[PDB]
Amino acid sequence: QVKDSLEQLRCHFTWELSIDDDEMPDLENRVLDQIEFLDTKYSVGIHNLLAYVKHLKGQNEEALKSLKEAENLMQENVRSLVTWGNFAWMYYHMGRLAEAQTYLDKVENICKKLSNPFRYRMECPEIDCEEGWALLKCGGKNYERAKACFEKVLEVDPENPESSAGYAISAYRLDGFKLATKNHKPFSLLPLRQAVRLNPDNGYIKVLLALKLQDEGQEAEGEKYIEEALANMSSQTYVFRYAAKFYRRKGSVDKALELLKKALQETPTSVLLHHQIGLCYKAQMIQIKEAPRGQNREKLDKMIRSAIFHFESAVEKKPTFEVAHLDLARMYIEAGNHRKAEENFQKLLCMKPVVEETMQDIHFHYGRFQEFQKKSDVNAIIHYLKAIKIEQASLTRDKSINSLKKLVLRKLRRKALDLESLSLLGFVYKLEGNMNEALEYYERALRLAAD
Amino acid sequence: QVKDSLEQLRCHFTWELSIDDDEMPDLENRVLDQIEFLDTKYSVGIHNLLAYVKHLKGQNEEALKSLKEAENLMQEANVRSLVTWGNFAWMYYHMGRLAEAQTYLDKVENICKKLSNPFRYRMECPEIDCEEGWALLKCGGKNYERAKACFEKVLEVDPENPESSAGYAISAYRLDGFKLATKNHKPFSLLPLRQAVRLNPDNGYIKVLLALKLQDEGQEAEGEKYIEEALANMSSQTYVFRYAAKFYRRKGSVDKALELLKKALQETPTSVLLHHQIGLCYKAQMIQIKEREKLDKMIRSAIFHFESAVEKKPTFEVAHLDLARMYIEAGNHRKAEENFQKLLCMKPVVEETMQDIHFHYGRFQEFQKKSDVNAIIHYLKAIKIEQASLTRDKSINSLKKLVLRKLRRKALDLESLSLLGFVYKLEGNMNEALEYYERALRLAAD
RNA sequence: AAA
RNA sequence: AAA
Repeated sequence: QVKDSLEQLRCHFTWELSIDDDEMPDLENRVLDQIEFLDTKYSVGIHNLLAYVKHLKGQNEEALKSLKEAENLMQENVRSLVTWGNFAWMYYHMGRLAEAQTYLDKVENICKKLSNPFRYRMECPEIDCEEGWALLKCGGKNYERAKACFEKVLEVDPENPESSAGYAISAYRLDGFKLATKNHKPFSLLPLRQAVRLNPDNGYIKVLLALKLQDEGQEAEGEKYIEEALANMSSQTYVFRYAAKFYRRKGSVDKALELLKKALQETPTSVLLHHQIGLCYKAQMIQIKEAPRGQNREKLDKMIRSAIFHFESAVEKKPTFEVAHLDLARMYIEAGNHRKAEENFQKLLCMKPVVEETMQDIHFHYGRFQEFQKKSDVNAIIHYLKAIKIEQASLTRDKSINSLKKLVLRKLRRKALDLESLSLLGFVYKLEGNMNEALEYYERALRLAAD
Repeated sequence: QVKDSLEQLRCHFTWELSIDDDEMPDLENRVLDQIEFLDTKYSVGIHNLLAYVKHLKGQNEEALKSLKEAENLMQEANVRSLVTWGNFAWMYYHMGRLAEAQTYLDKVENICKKLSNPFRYRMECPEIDCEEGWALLKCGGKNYERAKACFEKVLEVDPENPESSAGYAISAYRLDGFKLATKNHKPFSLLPLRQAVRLNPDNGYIKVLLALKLQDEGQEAEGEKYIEEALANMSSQTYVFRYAAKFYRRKGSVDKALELLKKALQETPTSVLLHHQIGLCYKAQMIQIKEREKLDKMIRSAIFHFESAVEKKPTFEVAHLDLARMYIEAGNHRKAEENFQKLLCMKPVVEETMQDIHFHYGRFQEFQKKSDVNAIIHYLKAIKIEQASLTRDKSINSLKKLVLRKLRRKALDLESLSLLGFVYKLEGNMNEALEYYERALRLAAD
């Protein structure tokens, strides 16, 4: 009966935060990193999230210490209702019901005073934002909801700085999910400009705008914001993360490594940094290949070794880091370690990424591996088709269609009356939009089928 | 040397008239019918054609009689004489009387030179262009495109010429009849028919054609006005009865149409067009009864008249088809098969007709012979003639029905899957067409 | 956080 | 000249 009341409270226990079991350690580390290095006006939500994590670990006593710390720092506000809601849920799981009802009454009293329509569900913009920040911290499966929280606020107060920031970040990350789909549009460009305007001293938002400007070819304008963000000390380690990405994609790879190595001293468990660092060594590996033996060779194997070390570290800390697992498997091919590349690809082939489009790249690169390392056109076709089976138009999907086409044409030159090759070729022409030639080949193949 | 000059004369011997052997008896009759009952200003052409027909029969002496009869009524000077003189030249050449052939050659040369004609023997004038058009228009449908060209050639210099306006309108009307069942068929012969009536106000033959064409285009009321005008006047009676009867039959007044056909048959009993029209009347009354002694009686009468038409003109394709379809009504599946196989060996001048042959034979195989396989064979053969039409759309539907029936008994039949995909392709559903092709190609994995 |  |  008390449970029916607790379920109405707005807090981490009722926000249906999707948290995979394999992501708990990395989540905890990312929460702790944020407590130390992220500069924000309010730090109530982050400590409340830490408490919820502790609870999920079975350390309920430790959660109360993070809730009580969240309340002490609050002294230095309606957002307290989030803390009181977690208090109520905690005491409930611990059998201390009497104390739980006290915090239910605290929430009810405030709800009573603010003429709130609900007995326990406080309807205000601050708590909408707290829900948004929690979702935006617990993995990509929650970003659509997170954007909705912030968007809900901007429908009544379009210049609310906090929601404008959460909305911009969510939109930017969702754009990142679709960065390789055809006709993808920068929905997050204007929201980011608006967020920077309403948070002029926020560097975290400035670097995201820079990267989005770089995405749209306006690289020069983006670097202006990079320099502005690096100026203020606000959340500098996070500015180092995204500043490195900008400089790497700009071509100044050496500048990025320096920033990442600095950032790694502060957040040594950041899988994002480990991945970025690996991408840097991968970038330097392509630079030398342009011009290997001697000290030139010792450099590649050293960098390949480092890229593997950091990619291997990222997936160790976060086993759900799919694209890092993919970069790892691809790097083992650069090292000639087909044994380990096969091992990781088999891991990737059993995954179901949140961004399902990523599965195209998994099948595509494994297809190339089959085509070039294993010289097995049969298995290359299987995985080029599986990549194509995810209809969402993209760059990798076009590459899968072309690789399928070229490789199928090779079969027909050795055997022009191969039924399977004719039908696959007709299938290719269907994907290319030329329906007349597709019907032609399907019909030609269906004649050979009549035997 | 003499032959080279004869090949330059404009007459039936150099007009490349396509006359199938089996069409000679009917042509000879239709020519005699025309001489007797068609009222035209100049009857020189039809007698010259009659002469040419007799020459082809091996009766050269009888041909000269028709050329000399053609020269008389003309006098009752005309440039059309060159057609007769040209035929005379050709006749005497075949009969070894070369010296006489040269006499007529000189007569043609003498006229060509006096009229400042560019050629020595080929007279360029609209009168002979019309004569060529009339000859082509009388020797079957394979010549109609050339016929229209002759009259069109004259209308390019004299758009108000009444004679060429009539020939062009009749050729266009018949040519529109060839494409009457094709999709998006346009009535290109309507306005030429109105103009032909304007320039030939006392010509009922053209009036009834304008009526029938109005009936085709939903203007049946306006058409019946011209039908009554043609019947009032008694010019070309028996011919006005033919097309008036068709007009009333397609309206629903069958008894009125039978009255006119039985009158016209007394005058031109050998006309295959009448016997066919009579059969269509009995077929119409048959359908009326359906919606016993009379039914079996008329079926016997319709078969008798269709049988009479094909007997007199073996190349009368659609009459042969109405015959085969009528034997089915009579429960004589043996004669139907016999006549359908005759049709299956034909090659109609109007190739589109072969869709109806295969389509109706497909139905015969589906419903009477209880063989869907042959029905599919012939529905496909009707479809293979890509010209869009009513029958082709019905062949696609009939094929679709059968393939769907087969799939109910066996959903994993490769052939049925591939055919249904072929069907959806003809219907314009490329997406559903590719779907069933891919489904079939999977079963073809082994 | 690859692309 | 069926349609």
